[PDB]
Amino acid sequence: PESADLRALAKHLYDSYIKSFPLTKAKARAILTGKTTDKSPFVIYDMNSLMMGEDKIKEVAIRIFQGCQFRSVEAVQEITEYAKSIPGFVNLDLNDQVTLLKYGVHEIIYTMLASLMNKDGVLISEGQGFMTREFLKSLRKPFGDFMEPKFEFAVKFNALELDDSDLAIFIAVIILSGDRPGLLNVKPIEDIQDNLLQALELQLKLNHPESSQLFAKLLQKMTDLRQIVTEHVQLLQVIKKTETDMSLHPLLQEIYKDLY
Ligand SMILES: CC(C)(Oc1ccc(CCOc2ccc(/N=N/c3ccccc3)cc2)cc1)C(=O)O
Repeated sequence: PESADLRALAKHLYDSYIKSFPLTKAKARAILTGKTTDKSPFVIYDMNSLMMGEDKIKEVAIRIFQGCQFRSVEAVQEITEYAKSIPGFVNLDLNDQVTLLKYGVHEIIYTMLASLMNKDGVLISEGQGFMTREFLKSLRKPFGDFMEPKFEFAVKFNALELDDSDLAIFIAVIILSGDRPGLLNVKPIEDIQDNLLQALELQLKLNHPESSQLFAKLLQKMTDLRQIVTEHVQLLQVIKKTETDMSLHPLLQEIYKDLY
């Protein structure tokens, strides 16, 4: 409950975040800005560069989508491992652990996705490639509409200039949301989130002392996340109806089953 308890929690989460997520914001920024700690990506900006890129790194929009499913499944695996490290999470009723993961994992995906983006495109294939926003926008409907709202969010989110240590606490706050539909015991979840929110506030005060009220502004961003999810779900429903040769991977299918 004291500051030292809050710092210890911040430290624990950052340590777990680094252990759980092999591609950090620090690495993403090093790739994107040309630092010598990391290597230059191959840039895919049209159909030709895409074909050459697969060699360097079934309509194309569908192949890209199926690749997205696999990255997303990996993301869920990483996020689940991380969630289990949040103090108190694995002590919750198992139904609630499942519910929290079900509603939270994509909110986390879009949050961390911002780390891989700038206004012009997104890192892919563990940072080995970079696919432009213009190219993704050019994919046939409805595949061309998947990424744009995520890019719009990312530009706004990236303006906050958070680092990995900040993000570690923020994503924990997202997971421990007491307002998820169908939760059985809201209070112990809120008890954990209250601790995480305090730890995040202190972390932001110490790590960005010249960023006044960064905490409140960060919380402002969480509104956009649920809207991204809502819009995304509508696009998935279209795909389900128009592309019968495809289904979501079973883990993703479970996540979206009876969501909202
Ligand atoms: C059906 C599916 C897969 O639809 C999606 C379509 C597009 C997107 C956005 C781009 O896909 C990404 C997949 C993984 C990403 N990042 N990886 C991590 C890993 C660990 C932690 C955080 C992020 C980024 C983008 C997403 C989904 C779906 O809804 O699952």
